[PDB]
Amino acid sequence: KVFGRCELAAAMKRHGLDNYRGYSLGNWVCAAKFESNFNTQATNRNTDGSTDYGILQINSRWWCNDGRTPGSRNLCNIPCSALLSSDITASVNCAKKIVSDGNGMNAWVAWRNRCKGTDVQAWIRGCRL
Ligand SMILES: [Cl-]
Ligand SMILES: [Cl-]
Ligand SMILES: [Cl-]
Ligand SMILES: [Cl-]
Ligand code: NI
Ligand code: NI
Repeated sequence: KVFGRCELAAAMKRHGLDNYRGYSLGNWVCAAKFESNFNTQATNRNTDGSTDYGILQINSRWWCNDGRTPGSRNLCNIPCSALLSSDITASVNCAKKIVSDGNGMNAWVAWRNRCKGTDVQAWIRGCRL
């Protein structure tokens, strides 16, 4: 599913991401824009041989199982394909663990490089939330 901007903002808010670990909703929408372009089916191979999955490009090296990432963990206890679903529940649950791991949203390099410190509230402008 390709979410609209406000559509994703509403789903993330319903699933408890607004202000999760102190990160406002716009931070999460911004991350998803630059990770996946709001496309739940997005997959991208990483240079280390792991793959990123879904709306927030969650990495098979630590977080989900894809069966082809040696020496990798599955800390969200989920097949990586479950992070591609139209329903974002598994991605959100997993993202909550990631953002709690010590470095906050810096876990998403694209968030650090493209969202961090910017006017992230712009990402929820006009949304009826
Ligand atoms: Cl947009
Ligand atoms: Cl915001
Ligand atoms: Cl694996
Ligand atoms: Cl959803
Ligand atoms: Ni990535
Ligand atoms: Ni894995």
